[PDB]
Amino acid sequence: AKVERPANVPEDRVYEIDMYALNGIEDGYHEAWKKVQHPGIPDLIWTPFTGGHWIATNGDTVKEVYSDPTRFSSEVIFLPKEEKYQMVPTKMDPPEHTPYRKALDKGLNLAKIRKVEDKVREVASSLIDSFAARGECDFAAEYAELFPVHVFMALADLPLEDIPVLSEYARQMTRPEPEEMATDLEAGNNGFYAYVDPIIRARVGGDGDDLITLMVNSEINGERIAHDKAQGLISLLLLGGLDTVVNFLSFFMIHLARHPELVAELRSDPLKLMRGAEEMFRRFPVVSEARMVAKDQEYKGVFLKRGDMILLPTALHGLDDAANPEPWKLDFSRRSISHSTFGGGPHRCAGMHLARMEVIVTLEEWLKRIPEFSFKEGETPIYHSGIVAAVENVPLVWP
Ligand code: HEM
Repeated sequence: AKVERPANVPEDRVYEIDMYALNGIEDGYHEAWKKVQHPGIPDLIWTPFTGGHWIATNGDTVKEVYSDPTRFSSEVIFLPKEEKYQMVPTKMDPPEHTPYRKALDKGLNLAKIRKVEDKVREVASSLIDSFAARGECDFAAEYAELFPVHVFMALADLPLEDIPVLSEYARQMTRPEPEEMATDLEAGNNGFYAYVDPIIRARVGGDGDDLITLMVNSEINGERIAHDKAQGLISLLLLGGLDTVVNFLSFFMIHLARHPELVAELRSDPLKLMRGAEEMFRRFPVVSEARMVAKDQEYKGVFLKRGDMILLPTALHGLDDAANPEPWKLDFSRRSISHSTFGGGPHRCAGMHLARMEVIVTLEEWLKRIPEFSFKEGETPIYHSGIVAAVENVPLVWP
């Protein structure tokens, strides 16, 4: 399914790139995006796949497209253009976006995340305890996939024995399953809604500092937030911290499994581990959402029309050597860490302080128990591209 070239796309900007099926994806997600970003590639290219859209191809363009809601709107953020779930406020621009973002920040700000450290550490040390003694696990299935849900429960103050039902709804909400995932999506979305509904009402007026009470008792323009807007926000809190983290955790663990020497460095320098979370985010970005050109305008040599879509592969910032010299090296002494792994502008990831915390703590709790490890011989991870980079089959071994 290719669309005809529109009149505002010159011939020399056309590249045949399927964001869901990248040339070479089986050698890795980052490798495959980077093979797109050949030397001399124009800042903005265009593809007939996935509805036809432009793609920002370097750090400079990704940053700029991410950070000007006047020129590039969150009205449509997914490709292909199709959208029934608002997921507010991820599709609002300022000023609409702003009070919803303020509710989100009440649960996710840096000072708040500090106090949640011990619970996150308790999750990580628990998960790892399950298999430390074995000398083997599939990191993807036995840690990565389990960790974010477990963190949500602690953060939303939810009974741990509801993990099976929430995991099911998350599976349906994040990776739905022709051409009716409509039904699959709705099972996830509606089920989660029914699940949280009474906790929302019992937590109004409440004094807990969990995410649900925090969201439900928030104000939007002088009034307390609509019941359902609060449902939307809480659901967003669940999703946002799921798919990004599941996959991001596996990507760096794969890397560390294949770099025992880098493992020794971290293991020996606690503070260097702790201070190099940024470097990890630069090196393993996972998201490529989109912005909608908000109004006709000239940009990067071309004429964009209101309604055009620009894909923002965050991998093309972190791995851009115009931004970070020697971008393939995971360098914990890297002085200047330029990336858009969390996006930019007003929608810049609300979970970034949590994310940094989860990744550091995972890594500390990992090396306390498993100082040395490698990837199981004769195995290879399986990758997918799309909105969020996917990896599985991360069997790891240790003495
Ligand atoms: C590896 C970790 C993560 C990465 C790489 C990541 C990436 C991103 C990016 C790129 C965006 C911007 C989407 C856009 O508008 O284009 C975003 C938004 C968001 N993320 Fe994260 N994220 C991560 C972890 C988390 C976590 C742990 C949470 C916790 C709930 C979270 C919650 C959110 C929320 C609520 C938004 C919407 C913010 C807004 O639209 O104002 N994320 N994330």
